[PDB]
Amino acid sequence: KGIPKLDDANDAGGKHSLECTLILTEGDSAKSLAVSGLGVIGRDRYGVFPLRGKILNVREASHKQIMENAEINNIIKIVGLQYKKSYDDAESLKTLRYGKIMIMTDQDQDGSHIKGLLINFIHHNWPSLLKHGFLEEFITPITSTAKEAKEYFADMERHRILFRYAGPEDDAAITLAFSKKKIDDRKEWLTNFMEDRRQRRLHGLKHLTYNDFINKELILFSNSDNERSIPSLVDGFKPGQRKVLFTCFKRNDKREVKVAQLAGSVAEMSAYHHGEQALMMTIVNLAQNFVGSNNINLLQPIGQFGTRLHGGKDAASPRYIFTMLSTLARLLFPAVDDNLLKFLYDDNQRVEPEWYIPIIPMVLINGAEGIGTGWACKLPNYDAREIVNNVRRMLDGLDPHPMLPNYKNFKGTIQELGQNQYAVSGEIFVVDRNTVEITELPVRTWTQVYKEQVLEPMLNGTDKTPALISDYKEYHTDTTVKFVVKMTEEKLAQAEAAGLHKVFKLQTTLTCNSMVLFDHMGCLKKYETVQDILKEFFDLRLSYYGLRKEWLVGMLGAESTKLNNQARFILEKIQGKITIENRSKKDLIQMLVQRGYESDPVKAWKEAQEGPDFNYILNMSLWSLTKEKVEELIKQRDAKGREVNDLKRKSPSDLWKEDLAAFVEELDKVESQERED
Amino acid sequence: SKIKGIPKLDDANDAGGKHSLECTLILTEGDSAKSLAVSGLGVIGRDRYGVFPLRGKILNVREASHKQIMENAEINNIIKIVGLQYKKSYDDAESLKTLRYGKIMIMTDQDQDGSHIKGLLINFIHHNWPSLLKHGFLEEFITPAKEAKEYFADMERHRILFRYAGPEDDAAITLAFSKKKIDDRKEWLTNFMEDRRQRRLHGTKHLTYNDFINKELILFSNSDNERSIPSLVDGFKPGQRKVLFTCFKRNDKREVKVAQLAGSVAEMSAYHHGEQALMMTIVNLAQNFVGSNNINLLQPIGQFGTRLHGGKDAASPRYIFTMLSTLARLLFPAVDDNLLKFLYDDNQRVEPEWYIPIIPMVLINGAEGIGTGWACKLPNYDAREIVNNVRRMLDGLDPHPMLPNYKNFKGTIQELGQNQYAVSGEIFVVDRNTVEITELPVRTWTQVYKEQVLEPMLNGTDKTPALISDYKEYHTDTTVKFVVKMTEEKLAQAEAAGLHKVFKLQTTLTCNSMVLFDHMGCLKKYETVQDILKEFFDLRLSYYGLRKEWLVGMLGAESTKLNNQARFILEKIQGKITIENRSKKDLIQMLVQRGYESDPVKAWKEAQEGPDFNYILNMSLWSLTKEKVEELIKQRDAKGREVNDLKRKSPSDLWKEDLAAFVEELDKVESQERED
DNA sequence: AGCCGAGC
DNA sequence: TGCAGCTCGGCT
DNA sequence: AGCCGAGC
DNA sequence: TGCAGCTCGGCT
Ligand SMILES: [Mg+2]
Ligand SMILES: [Mg+2]
Ligand SMILES: [Mg+2]
Ligand SMILES: [Mg+2]
Ligand SMILES: [Mg+2]
Ligand SMILES: [Mg+2]
Repeated sequence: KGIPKLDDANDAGGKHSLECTLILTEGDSAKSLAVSGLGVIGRDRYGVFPLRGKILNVREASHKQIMENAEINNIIKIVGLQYKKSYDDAESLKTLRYGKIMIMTDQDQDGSHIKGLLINFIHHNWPSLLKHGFLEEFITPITSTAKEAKEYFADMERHRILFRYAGPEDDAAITLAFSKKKIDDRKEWLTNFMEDRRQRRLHGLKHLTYNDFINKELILFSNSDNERSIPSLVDGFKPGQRKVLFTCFKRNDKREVKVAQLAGSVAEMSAYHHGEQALMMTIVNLAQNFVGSNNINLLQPIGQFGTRLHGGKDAASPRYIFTMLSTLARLLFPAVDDNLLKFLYDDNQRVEPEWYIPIIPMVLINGAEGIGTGWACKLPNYDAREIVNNVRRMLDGLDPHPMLPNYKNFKGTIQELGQNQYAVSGEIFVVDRNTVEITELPVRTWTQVYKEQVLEPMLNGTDKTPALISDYKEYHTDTTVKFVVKMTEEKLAQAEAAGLHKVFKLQTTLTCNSMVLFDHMGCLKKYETVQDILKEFFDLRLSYYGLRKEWLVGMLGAESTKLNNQARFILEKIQGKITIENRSKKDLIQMLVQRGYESDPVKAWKEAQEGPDFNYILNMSLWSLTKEKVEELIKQRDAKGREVNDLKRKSPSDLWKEDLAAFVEELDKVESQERED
Repeated sequence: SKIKGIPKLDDANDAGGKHSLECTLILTEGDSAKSLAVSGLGVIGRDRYGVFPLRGKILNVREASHKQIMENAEINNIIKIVGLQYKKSYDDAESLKTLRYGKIMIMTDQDQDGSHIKGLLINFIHHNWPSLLKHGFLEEFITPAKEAKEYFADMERHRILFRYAGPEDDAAITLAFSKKKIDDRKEWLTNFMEDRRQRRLHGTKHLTYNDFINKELILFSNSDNERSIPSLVDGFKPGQRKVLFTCFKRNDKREVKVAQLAGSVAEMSAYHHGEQALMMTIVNLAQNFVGSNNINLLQPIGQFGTRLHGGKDAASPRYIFTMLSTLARLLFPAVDDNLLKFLYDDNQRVEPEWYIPIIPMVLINGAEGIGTGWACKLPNYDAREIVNNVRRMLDGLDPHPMLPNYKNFKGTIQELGQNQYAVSGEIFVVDRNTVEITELPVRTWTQVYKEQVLEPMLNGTDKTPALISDYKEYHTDTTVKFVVKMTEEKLAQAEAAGLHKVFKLQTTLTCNSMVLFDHMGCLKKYETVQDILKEFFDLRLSYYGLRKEWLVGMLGAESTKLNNQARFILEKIQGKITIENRSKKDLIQMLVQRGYESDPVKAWKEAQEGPDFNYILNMSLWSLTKEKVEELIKQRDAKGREVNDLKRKSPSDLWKEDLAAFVEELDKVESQERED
C-alpha cells in the first residue's frame, strides 16, 4: 500500500499471513528472477521486495538515521513489524502480514554481508522472532535465466535453508560481527582465521545456526573485505587497482581511451567480477592529480577528473572522460620485471600478478588508504625525490634520512608534533589592518567546502556563533586558492591574538597510527614507522634486481646463441658448405643436427624456466642471403655478444641506479611541463 | 519574488526585483552545458544571468493536448522561473512588470539537434506569447572550462538576437511545428534536397525567425530523415550500418558486452551521438521474439526482451552480450566489400554508403522510421519466399506476390487489398464454458493484451458490463496461452458475434508509406514491395557483375604472383639463379633482366585508381625444401584453375551459389533455435 | 558528524 | 544500479 | 490516446 | 543522461 517496488503476496495481511513468506532480494534484477520463478501459484504465499545493496547497520546507528532510512522503513511496513513490540506468545504474532522472511542474495561474499545485515537488523529489534524461526535463505549455485529460476523454485526444498537460534553463542556471534564496541574482538577473530587458513594451505583444505553462519560464512566476507581494501606494501596497490594497471600495460594504448571503455576492457582481460561503477571510480581515483590526491598519477586525466574545489567530486561522467598511461608508469614498473612476477589465474585465464615490484615504494608516494573489517589503512603522501635519495643512500650502506609527509604543489607546511602525528597548515597573512589574505588551505580541505563551512558562517554568523569578518572575495584558479578577507581593526586584532591559522581553521592534525598493509608474503602487518616500510621494501626490491640480472644473463645468452647459429648457417650457405635446395624436411633436420646446429636456444631457455626446432633458421627470408643482410646479421650477432658482457659487468645496484636516474629525468620533464600547461 | 522548488535552477541575483527586465535566463542543452555556463559567468554573471538546463527535446506545445501541457515539468519550470502567464499579452511596459527575466538566451550545441531545441523553444514562446517576440525576448549564445570563461568574456561576439520582421516569420514557424503542415514540410524539404543537388554539380548579429527556419532548422529536418529513413539497398540506417561495419571489422569470435561494443562503434565508425541511442540500436538489431526481426544479425546473448512487454523488459546494456549471427556474412559477403563506397569522417575511413546484401534485407526485418515530412513503415517478409522470388527472376520468370510473414507467428495474415492486411490471433472453443487463446496478433504484447482487454472483460470497464468470469495464464517466454471462463449464455453470444472480434484478436496492417532512400540517395516512395524487389534486383545483379570483374582481375593477379614465385623457386633449386652474397641493387636489376614481374597484386590494386620483388624474397628458406616446392606448385595450379573456373560462371551463377549457402545455414540455425 | 574508497 | 520525458508521421 | 525508434 | 543510500575503522 504505497511501496512501488513491492510485489505483495495475495494472502499477505489477511488470515494466512503467518504462512506467507517475504522474499528480500539483492537488487531489482534478483527480484525479477524471483518473480519469474514463482510462476503464478507462488503469488498467493510469496511476496518479493528488492534491497538496493548494503542496508543500514542499525545496532549503533543514530535514531535520526534509523527513522529516515527508506529501506528499513519499507521492510517494516511490508512485514507489519513495530518497534519495541515483543513477539513471544502467539497472540502477538497476529499483527504481522508475513510469517517468514527469506533472504535471496548472490552466493558470493557480499551476499553473505547483506544476509548478516538483515540478521543484525532483526536480532537487534526483535530477538524473540529469531527464536521462532523467522529468518531463512534461498540458495543458488555459481545471475541465471528465467528457465533456471522456475527450476530452482520447483525444487524449493533443496534450496531453502532455515536459520536456527541455539543459545547465547548466536547472540555473541552477531554482536561480534556488527557492534562498534567489538572492533578488537574482530581483529582477534580474523587473526585466528588467517592463521588457521595458512595451516591447511600447507596441508589440505538444511539447518544453520547463526553462530555457524557468522564464524563460517560471514567471516569469508570480512576477510575478503580486507583483501580488496588494504593495499600491498610491495606496489601500494589493491587488487582492483592492480587489475587496472595490468590491463593498461597489456593494451599499451598510444591514444586516449574512454574510462568506461577501459573499465569494460579491464573486466574482460583481468577477470574483474564486480560492478563496473566501482571500477570506473578506481580509474578516476588513479588519474587525479590535484593538490591532495596523487603525488604521481599513473593514469593521465584527459578531461574533467575533478578539482580541488570539490575534492574530485566534480568529475564528469566516465563516459565523457579519457585516460592513458602516464609516461612515468613504465619507468616505475619496468616491463622487464614482468618476467619475475607470479601471475594469477582466474578461469584458467592468466590475469594480474600478486603484486608488481616498482623501483621505489609506491605505497608511500600516493598515500595508500583503505577500510576493511577489523583493520584500516591510512598513509599520507611522501615526496618521490626524497624517496629516491633515501634509496640511493641505502644502496651505499647508509642509513635513510627520516621523512615527513609531502604533498605535490602544496604551499603550506607539515610539522611533526610527535610519533606519527603532524600539523598541516595553510597560509594566511595580514595585508593591512582591515585585510587578511588566504593563499593555501591545508591538505584535503577543499575550496568550496572551506567557503561554505568557514567563511560564510564567519561573514553571516550562525544561531550559535557571531560574525567575524565583514566581506570576502575569491580569486581562485582551478589549482590555486586566493581568498581576500575584510575585517574591522578590532576583530582582526582579536584574531591575531588567538592565532590566525587557528581562528580561520587553517591547521588540521594528521595522525598515522594505522599503517596496516599486506607484506610480500600476503600476511597482514601493522607498521609503526614509514622507515620500517621503506626498509622492508628495499630488501625485496634489491633481491628482485638480482633475479632480473640472472634472467637477463640467461635470456641475452640464449639470444646470443641464437644469432650465432643463424649467422653460421647463412655464412655456410653463401659459401656452398651447406645446401637446402629440394631436400626433404627429415633429411634437412637430421643434417642440421649432424653439423652441430642447436635447437632454438631461446625457446629452450624459456621452456627451461618451467624434436629439434630449427624454424628460427629456416623461417628467415631469402633476403637473408643477400650481401647487405649478411653484413647486417653479423653486426647484430656481434652487438648482442657485447650486450651480454655489458650486462654481466653491471651489478643489481647498478641496474637499480640506471632505473632511478631514468625515472628522475622524466619526472623533472613531466612536472616542468605540468607547470607550463 | 523568488523560486525555491526547482533544484537545478541557478537564479540570477537580481531576478524578481527592480532589475528583472535586465536579467537574462540562459536555457542550456543538458546539465553539462549548464555547468559550463555557470563556470563561464565568473562571479559578475550571477547578478544578471540565471542558468537552467533542459533535458533534451521539449514539448511541441502547438496543438498538444491540454493535459500534456499542464503536466509537463520542463514547460512549467520555464513559466515559473520567468514569471509568464497564459493568455496574457505583453505589449506595453505595464504588462512587462510581472516578469522576473527580460530575456531568454538559448545555449545549445552548434549541431542539428541543438537547432531543433532552439526551434522548439521559439515555437513555445511564439504559440503562447507572440507579443514577446516583437520585443526581442529570445536570443542565442553561439559556440564553435577555461574556454567557457573566454567565451563569456567575449560575450557580444557570441550573442545573436532573434528578430521578428513580419508574417513571414509566423508562417515559417508554423511551417516547421504545426501538425496541419506536414504536406508543406514535404514540399519544403523536396525543394531543399533538389536545390542541394544543383549546387553540387557546380560549387551580423540579428537573425529573423524566417531565416532561422529556412536556413538552420531545415538542416535538422533533412538530417533527421537521413538518420531515420532506411536505405532500400541494405535496409539499414546509418547508425545501424555503423554497428554492422564495426562488428565486421572486429570479427569477434566470442560474446561482447553491448556497452563495450557501443564504445567500440563510436570509436571505429565515428558515431557522433550519445551512447544510449547506440545501445538502443544494438539491442533492436539483436531481438528475435515474435514481431521483431525475421533474421536477427546480432545474437541476443542475455535478456534482450520478450514478447511479454515488447522488448521493454530487456536487461541493462551493461549485463547483456552480443555477437554476429553466422548468417550475417552469408547475407553480406565479405568479397563484396571491395565494391562499396566507404565514407570518411575527418580523415578516418568509416562505414559505406550502403552494403549490398544477397537479398532485400529491407523486407526481411521490416524497415521502420519517423523523420520530418516523411515516415517509413514496412512489415516483415519471409526469407525463403524472397530467395525463391530472386531465383525466379534470375530465370526470367515473374515473381510471386508476397504477403507479410513473421517468424514463429502462429496466426493469420490475410490480404484485404493492396498494402492492406488483416492480422488475426488464434482463439478456439474448448467447451461451452471455456475458450482458449493461443496466439495474439503480431506486435500485440502479452501483458498489454491482458491489461487492456482481459481485465476490462473480467471487471467493470465503465458502461460495459463484465463479460468473462475468470481467466488463467499459461505463457512461456515465447508463447501465449490464455484459458478464459464464461457462462454458456455470454459465450454463445460471443460465439454468435466474432470471437476474434469480441476478444480483440484482429488488427489491420496498412502500408501506404513505404518511403526509402534509393541507391543514389534520393528519397523515393514505393507503392508495392514488388517495386522494391525489382529495383533491388537490378542493382544486386549488376553488382554480381562487378564482383566477377573484380575477382577475375584479383585472382588473375594472384595467379601471376604465384607463377613468378614458383618460377623463382624452381630456378633456384636448379642453379639457374643464385642470390647468395649479391647486393640488393644487383639482385633487383638481375631479376628485371630475366623478366620477373614487379608485385602483380600491388600493381593490380594500384591500377584500380622501382620494381617490387619483396613478394619473392620475403619467402622463408623453407620454400626451397622438397615438400614446400611441391606445395607451391600445387597452389599455383589451383589458383590458375580458380581463375578459369570463375571466368566461365555467370553473375547469376555466383548469386545462386550464395543463396544456396545462405539457405543451408538458415535451415541449420533455425532448427537449432527450435530445439533450444 | 563526516571524510576516505572499494564494494553492494 | 535502475529509472524517467520529449520529437517526428502514419495509423488505429 | 499511444505505438514505433533514433535522437536529445 | 544524472542522480542517489549504505558498510567498514581511524580520526577530526
Ligand atoms: Mg554480487
Ligand atoms: Mg590516494
Ligand atoms: Mg549535440
Ligand atoms: Mg524492426
Ligand atoms: Mg501525435
Ligand atoms: Mg562509521
